[PDB]
Amino acid sequence: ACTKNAIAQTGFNKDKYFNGDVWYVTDYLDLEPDDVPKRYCAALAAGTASGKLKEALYHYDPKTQDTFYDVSELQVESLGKYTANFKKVDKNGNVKVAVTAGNYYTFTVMYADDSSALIHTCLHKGNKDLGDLYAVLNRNKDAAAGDKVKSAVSAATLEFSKFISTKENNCAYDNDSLKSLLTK
Ligand code: HEM
Repeated sequence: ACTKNAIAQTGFNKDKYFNGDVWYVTDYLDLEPDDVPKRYCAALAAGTASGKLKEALYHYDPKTQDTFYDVSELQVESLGKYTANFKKVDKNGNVKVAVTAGNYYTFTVMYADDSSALIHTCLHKGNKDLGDLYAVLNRNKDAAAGDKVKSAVSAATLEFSKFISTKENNCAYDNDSLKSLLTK
């Protein structure tokens, strides 16, 4: 279950965040920790496509090789806080699992600048029981978390020492697919 009402960044700049580019997850914290593996790869693109607010997601378990992409149109709850109904797709946007009620995530941008961000998500998927997931993002897939984003982790009353890094997993990403999936 999720337990946090994440607070969006004061003065969040939506056009800068949703600029069509890619964000890589460098570090994550799930508050139900046995909900996700301890070794993982994830990234997203975020942008407006023909007037519609979109994200494209990529997940990869580097041990099992389990791989999936998703596309969503985000709905606005408030600035920096969204509800996203997702469809599982191949890398080319062909639908594998259609949008369905009950398959959605919330998405809150707690901090962002041009290069780094801190987000919260709460996934809802069928009858699964899932927890709060925080992720540190960077534009550069190899970037160590800087003091701006680490300060934001502290300001969220979290300990960055708790976060698990994705950097030692040899993660390789198809940026081209993420960007193109925004239109799908
Ligand atoms: C960047 C933020 C993230 C978002 C918005 C997000 C969103 C999602 C969505 C929508 C699904 C369902 C996909 C589908 O069934 O079509 C999913 C599944 C999953 N995510 Fe993420 N995720 C994110 C980051 C992560 C990270 C960093 C991890 C590892 C900690 C993770 C682990 C998982 C796992 C293991 C599943 C499979 C769940 C299941 O079906 O039981 N996610 N995520």
